[PDB]
Amino acid sequence: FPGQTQDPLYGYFAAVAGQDGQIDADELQRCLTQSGIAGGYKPFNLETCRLMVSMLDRDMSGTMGFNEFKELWAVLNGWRQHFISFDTDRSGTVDPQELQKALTTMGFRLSPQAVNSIAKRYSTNGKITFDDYIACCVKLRALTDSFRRRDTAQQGVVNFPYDDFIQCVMSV
Amino acid sequence: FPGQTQDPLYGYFAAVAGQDGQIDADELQRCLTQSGIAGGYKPFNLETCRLMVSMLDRDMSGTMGFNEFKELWAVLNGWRQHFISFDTDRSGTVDPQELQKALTTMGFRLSPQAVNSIAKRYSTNGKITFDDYIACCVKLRALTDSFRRRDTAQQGVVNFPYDDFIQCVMSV
Ligand SMILES: [Mg+2]
Ligand SMILES: [Mg+2]
Ligand SMILES: [Mg+2]
Ligand SMILES: [Mg+2]
Ligand SMILES: [Mg+2]
Ligand SMILES: [Mg+2]
Ligand SMILES: [Mg+2]
Repeated sequence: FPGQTQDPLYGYFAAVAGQDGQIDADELQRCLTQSGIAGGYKPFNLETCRLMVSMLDRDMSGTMGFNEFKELWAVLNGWRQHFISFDTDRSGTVDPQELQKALTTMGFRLSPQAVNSIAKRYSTNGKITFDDYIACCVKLRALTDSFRRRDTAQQGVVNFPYDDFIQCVMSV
Repeated sequence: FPGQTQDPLYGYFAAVAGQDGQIDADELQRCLTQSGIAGGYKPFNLETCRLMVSMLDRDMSGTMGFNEFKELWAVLNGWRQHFISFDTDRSGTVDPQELQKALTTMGFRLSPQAVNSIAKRYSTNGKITFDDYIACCVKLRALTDSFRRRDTAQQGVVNFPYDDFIQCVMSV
């Protein structure tokens, strides 16, 4: 009984959720905007929301419930902290070098080539929005889990048949 | 030089290109819309255009020049025609079984399982839109190029170190 309280995140979710207690990507975009997790920056774009839904969609419903929303909140905060470290000018954007450190402090060791190829895919006039940073974190997590589960020899090299490579990457 | 003419695509490009002769995804979105490549279908959204830029970004600039735009136009025409052979009444969508026959007619060599996962990734109410079909085609061709390049022995298997895998899959 004692030590219970109203979850402060519940309100944002109930404002957008259907009577079934579920939200889809569009509904997720709205309540994330409301939640202030993107701060003063722009809303997450709809591809970023699709990625976030897919990340937590364990019943393959195309939707999430409130418990998953709270899980998502925890994940997004972890990643946001690394971002606001190196968002030294409060831009809501990081440059490629800043990005490299954020991902580094998260424990990704990526080469300058891997970072540059991430930056160029999501740059907007040479800088990466918080929105695109989050999309990138979601994809990195999924593709890294895909790589790791196939590393039989445990030397950081995976033997990828073509068909498996395609399904694996196209599924994200 | 006889047979020289003004290239009819140059105008669409020159209207949005910077003085450097380059376009980013936003600009490409605009000039593909003007160009009429969609026919009666809806315009491509930004994310599909980012994929397009990435498919032809041989110098990792995050932009495209006019010659690459010219290539892109040819490629899209070919894909649009296959799409239309399965969307006779121009609804703007195609279903999963038709997507499979499209990809095989296209030259993509994919297991029924792989095609299934691709159809599920791009379904919305059991239907694949035109924008999502093109996004799929772009992504398949880019990832298949990256794979082919690492498989000059043509064994259909590539040994991918983690950093190269990431560089490669995050760029598209
Ligand atoms: Mg679900
Ligand atoms: Mg900054
Ligand atoms: Mg002419
Ligand atoms: Mg721009
Ligand atoms: Mg035209
Ligand atoms: Mg380029
Ligand atoms: Mg039909």
